[PDB]
Amino acid sequence: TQSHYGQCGGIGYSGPTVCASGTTCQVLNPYYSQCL
Ligand SMILES: *[C@@H]1O[C@H](CO)[C@@H](O)[C@H](O)[C@H]1O
Repeated sequence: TQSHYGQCGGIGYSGPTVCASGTTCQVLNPYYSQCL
C-alpha cells in the first residue's frame, strides 16, 4: 500500500498503486501520480 507522497501509479508504474486509507491517488501528470 503506497504511503503518502508516494507514486500511486502513473503510466507504466506497476508498483504500489493503492494508497494508504486516507490518502488518495492524485494523478498529477500522465506518469506522475501521488498519494495525497
Ligand atoms: C510510501 O510507501 C511506499 C511503500 O509502501 C514507498 O515505496 C514510497 O516511496 C513511500 O512514499
